Amino acid sequence: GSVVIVGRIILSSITAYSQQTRGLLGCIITSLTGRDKNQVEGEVQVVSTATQSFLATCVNGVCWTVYHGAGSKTLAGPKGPITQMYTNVDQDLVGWQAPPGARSLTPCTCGSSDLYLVTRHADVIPVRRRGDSRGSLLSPRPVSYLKGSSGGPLLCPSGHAVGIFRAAVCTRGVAKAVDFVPVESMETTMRSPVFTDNSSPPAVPQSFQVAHLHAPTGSGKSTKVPAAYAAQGYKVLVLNPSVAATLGFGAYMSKAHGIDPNIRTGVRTITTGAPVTYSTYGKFLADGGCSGGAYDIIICDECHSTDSTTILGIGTVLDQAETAGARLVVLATATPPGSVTVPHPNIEEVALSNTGEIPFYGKAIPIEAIRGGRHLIFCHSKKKCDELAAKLSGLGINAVAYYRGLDVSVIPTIGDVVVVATDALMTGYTGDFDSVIDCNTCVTQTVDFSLDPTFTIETTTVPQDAVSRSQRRGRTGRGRRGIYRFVTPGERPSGMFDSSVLCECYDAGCAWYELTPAETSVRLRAYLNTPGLPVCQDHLEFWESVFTGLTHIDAHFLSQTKQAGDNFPYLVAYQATVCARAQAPPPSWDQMWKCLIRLKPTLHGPTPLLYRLGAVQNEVTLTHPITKYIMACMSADLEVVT
Amino acid sequence: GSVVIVGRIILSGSGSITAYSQQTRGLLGCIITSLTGRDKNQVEGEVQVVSTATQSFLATCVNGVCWTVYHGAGSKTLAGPKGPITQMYTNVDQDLVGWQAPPGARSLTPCTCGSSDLYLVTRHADVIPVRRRGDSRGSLLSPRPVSYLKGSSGGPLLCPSGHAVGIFRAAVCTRGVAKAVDFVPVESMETTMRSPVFTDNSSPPAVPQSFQVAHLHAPTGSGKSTKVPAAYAAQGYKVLVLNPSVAATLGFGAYMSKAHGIDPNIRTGVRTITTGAPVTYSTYGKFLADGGCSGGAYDIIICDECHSTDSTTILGIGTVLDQAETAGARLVVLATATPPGSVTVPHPNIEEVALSNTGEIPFYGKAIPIEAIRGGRHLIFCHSKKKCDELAAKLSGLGINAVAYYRGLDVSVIPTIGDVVVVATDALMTGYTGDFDSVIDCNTCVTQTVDFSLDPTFTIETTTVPQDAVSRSQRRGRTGRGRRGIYRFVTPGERPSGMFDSSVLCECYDAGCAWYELTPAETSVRLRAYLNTPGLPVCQDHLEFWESVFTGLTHIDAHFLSQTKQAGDNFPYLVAYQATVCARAQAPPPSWDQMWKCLIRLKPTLHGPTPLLYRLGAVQNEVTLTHPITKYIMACMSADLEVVT
Ligand SMILES: CC[C@@H]([NH2+][C@@H](C)CC(=O)NCC[NH3+])c1ccc(Cl)c(Oc2ccccc2)c1F
Ligand SMILES: CC[C@@H]([NH2+][C@@H](C)CC(=O)NCC[NH3+])c1ccc(Cl)c(Oc2ccccc2)c1F
Repeated sequence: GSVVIVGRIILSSITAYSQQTRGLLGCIITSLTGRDKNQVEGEVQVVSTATQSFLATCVNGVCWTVYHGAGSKTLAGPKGPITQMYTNVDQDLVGWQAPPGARSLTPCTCGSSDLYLVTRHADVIPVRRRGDSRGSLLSPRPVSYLKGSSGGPLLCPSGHAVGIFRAAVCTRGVAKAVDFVPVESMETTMRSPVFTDNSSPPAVPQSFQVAHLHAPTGSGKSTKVPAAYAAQGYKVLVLNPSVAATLGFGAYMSKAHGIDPNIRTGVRTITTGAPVTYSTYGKFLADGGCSGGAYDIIICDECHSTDSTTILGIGTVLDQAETAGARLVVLATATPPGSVTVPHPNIEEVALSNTGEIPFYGKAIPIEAIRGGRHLIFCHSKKKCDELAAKLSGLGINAVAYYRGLDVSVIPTIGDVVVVATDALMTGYTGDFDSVIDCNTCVTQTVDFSLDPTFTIETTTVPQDAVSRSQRRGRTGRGRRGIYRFVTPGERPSGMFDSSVLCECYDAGCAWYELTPAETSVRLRAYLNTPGLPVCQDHLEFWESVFTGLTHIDAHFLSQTKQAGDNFPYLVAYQATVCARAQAPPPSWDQMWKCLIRLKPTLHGPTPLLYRLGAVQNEVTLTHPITKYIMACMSADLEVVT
Repeated sequence: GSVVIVGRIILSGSGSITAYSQQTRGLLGCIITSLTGRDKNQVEGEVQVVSTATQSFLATCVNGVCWTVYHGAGSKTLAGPKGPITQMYTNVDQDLVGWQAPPGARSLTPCTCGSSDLYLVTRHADVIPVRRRGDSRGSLLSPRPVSYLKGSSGGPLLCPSGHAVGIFRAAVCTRGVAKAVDFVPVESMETTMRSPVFTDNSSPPAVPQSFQVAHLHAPTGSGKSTKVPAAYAAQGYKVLVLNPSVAATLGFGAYMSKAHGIDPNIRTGVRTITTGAPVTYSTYGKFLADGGCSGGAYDIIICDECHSTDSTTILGIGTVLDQAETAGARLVVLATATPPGSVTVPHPNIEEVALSNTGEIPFYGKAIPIEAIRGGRHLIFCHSKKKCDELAAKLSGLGINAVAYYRGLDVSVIPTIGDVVVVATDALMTGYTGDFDSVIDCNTCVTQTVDFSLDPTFTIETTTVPQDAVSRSQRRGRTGRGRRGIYRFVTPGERPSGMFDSSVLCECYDAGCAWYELTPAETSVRLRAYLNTPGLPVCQDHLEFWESVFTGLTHIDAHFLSQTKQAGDNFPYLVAYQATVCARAQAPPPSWDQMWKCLIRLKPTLHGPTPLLYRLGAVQNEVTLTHPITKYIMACMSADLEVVT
């Protein structure tokens, strides 16, 4: 679907009123055709996707809005879908060429500090500017008041535009200030390349640089280019999110480039003396980051990956590499932020229909599509993998489930098979398939600052984004002609990640890498300070403050949550430690709390609840000092998108 | 709009009960089908996935009827092969509606085992074990977060043989965790099917020999509050007529003394009169203030506008129903033009016209042209006091006599008489009795809703929402009275009538404590009688919860409470009680919103965090949760709470 104009905010000796020009049906049809002929009028449009409504503001002949609302979508237009003229993920800013009829606001120059924000309800909220991109509300408002107003203008008294509203800054759910994208970031954006060539690995600079490398897998970004640098005499570390991929580089590089490299993973180390080393991010973090003077070049492969181990790992590289004598960090990926999936010449993509014997996410798979050959079906959950593999086995189709916690030997590697997998596949197993059948959904964790009493870390199912679709689809088509079958053409915006992943970084710092909360922050700051990598909200101080108060964890409980391999081992074992020491029960008896089972006979009363990591079945008390500490941390300024 | 079938859940016909879903329609297909009401797709399966524009849920075919919940479907039609299918059954009381199953659908059939091992089928085609605990209740073997069950109301509960025991309607939650399920029992369905599809309530009942409650569903103008009390009194009975509105109460009395001969007793705050006549007109408020039913005083009590869901009406009606028999009454009449499940139908005297984007006056994303309102007398419903002042101002700039009216302002600012454009909230309807040349309707209203947010306790939120069939009918009713009338509207959307939020129950306890010297237990008796009475508006049974909350709110500061009562805002007791806890701790209120104005004079002595009891608005100050009352209300949140799914 295209983004679709559904109304406009008409400005005036500053007043505002709204007009709605389209209902739900109009909006849906136009989104799908991308053809919109209605008259366009005004500086501020009210726009909508199928999932969301927000604002867009025309400036210098460009219709600007927020990346978090529009992603990389086309805008419905009179001559059809209008491709974005500008996509600046780093600034949460996108732009379309304004169609005829749209009027622009002119940049505010005088440089006033009394500002006015125009909401989707056509209120005019006075704001006092502070920095380049922040303004304090004269009258604090509940945050819900600003939702749907992303993209709306911040105006000076003359009525010229300072920027566009992008996010509220909250204290316990009350918007005290607002974050905006200034008009100078728009101008900068208007002068950036039509297409920057990033497909060429850079030459080694005289002094430290950070370079991007955008190219497909099979391009040789992780094999050909390290070899080339090695031939020139450089030492080079290659970092990858997958244990299986990393191990795979050793036999491949020996055979293909006559280099038997150093290989480093949690489960296996090989030191050959070679000038090229492949390592996982996790093992790099375990080894303590950059070895003094060891490498000239660090290639951060699959740098689009937004698991916490990758984020902290790259952040560590960016904080440590220059000081460690390296000359060149390369952030390499085939799918950078803002990317969209395009047709692949070697992959035929066919939508599932309802015809077929095997039900699948509301559609159907014909048995003939999978009866023989080697096929991969991506499901969002363990449980769905188990049920579908059972169904297929019951029909006598050779089928196996793969997900985190299973050994990869469940395979086979050769012969007919239907592999029914989660995304754990993309790191546990390197092979390709004759076809991929994709549910087009995934599980992700999201933080909710729920104040009940503190925060909640929630597991949710969401539509895949352009990175998930392209990486799932890419398990077919490499050196064979492939087929990609799908439930829905949907595709969320690529390149953004949740604050709960930042929380996981501090968790893993504490649990695995002996990092103090403050050292994790330094490394993440270096990542946050780096354009062209995936984007998140700036919640470093908030999470640092939470983990800073979590002292004297019980070593034993921690070792058990680590061994068990589930998410947030530090927060889980830290809750367990509070419970055990207060002689009180855990929030429930789900397997998350199993390190406490031996104490079940003696644990009683309400749970000293710190935070919510699942269902809370027991009664809760709020009297524990740590709970009070974590509640005070909730008063921190928090960016939240509107 | 029609309900639309967008998928189905297929159940295994052998072995252990399993299921899978099939999606049959996209979003675009769903909206088009809901607009036309014409659904070509053949149906299959017994469990359908259904959707309106605002939500998705399930319906289960049992015995040739496709059943679902009223909280999901309201009174809507079902998109069908030959056009919209009207509901055969609309059982608001049971949260059960039914449409005749169209060709294609199979039906499940009721169980015969009587087994207590049940299986709930969800919209994601999970099959969840449940242990039957009573007629309409089952316990989950594995408690689940409540969000897991949302969108699954209308789903079947199955016995092990795959037959139907009932349909799922609500989760019973404990602090956000579903532990049990509430369902409509299959025997309720069977009874319904063996009973009349149409029942007569169009005429006032004969006075029975012994106590009865009867419904009177009759249009306005049929003289529910004039003709029918008069007719009964003409037979020699004593009649009490209760109405929410002072203005209507006084208007009816005056009308009777002029047109029906009799000078009746009048009972209101502003005007009370004892003539000794056998007809008495009173507000529900004055009735409660007098202490309810005065023994042996009336033979018949007409509870008029009994569709109203303000808390005074509910508490008043509950009182009459708890007390009338004992006080010696023969008949209670529950009278309304718009009973629950009713729908707005066309009216001959009133021409209805969509508002467009053409016109000089912006209005709720559309426009009013000055042509439409420059001559004559018109009424424009706005949702908020704020927008009434900004439209009246924007209208009076263009040489238009525009008077805004809302709660707080006084009637008699409304020209009688002259050319005029009253711009008003729904306060207009309890305040003023006059009609207009036209009505322009924003089709939205402001309501209160409770969220069991546990942050730390509950939140009462003020939200703007689309109007219901009652609000539409009543706003439109201010024109076309015995003459030509025009009704202009921003939107044709009309949400389901006759339901009310748990926040109103809260408000009943608040009002009992604030105004009528009722203990929470006493209020519970009156509300129970209301909840036990079919055909009246419906709500969730949160009575033990709310009674438990107010039971701990003891020793309120009387001065604060007298100030919040006189100020006239909602929840005077909960506001004054938070204010009380604040002052006694010398702590500030949660914010300096007008809500907390009774504390402004103390501003210079109040310091530290607010001992927060609950959320009634934005909380700007730091908070502490150590107050014993906060701890008490937190304990109360452990109550078993029905929440719909
Ligand atoms: C404009 C601010 C920016 N966040 C900064 C912390 C920079 C950053 O993301 N650094 C990471 C390294 N490249 C930002 C940019 C884009 C978006 Cl979409 C932002 O908002 C969200 C919102 C929700 C989830 C993720 C990002 C954003 F804050
Ligand atoms: C089936 C339960 C029923 N509630 C009972 C307390 C009966 C009742 O409402 N009595 C009031 C006087 N007649 C019930 C019926 C219909 C609906 Cl829609 C129910 O659920 C809601 C949900 C949200 C808001 C209002 C009603 C409901 F519980």
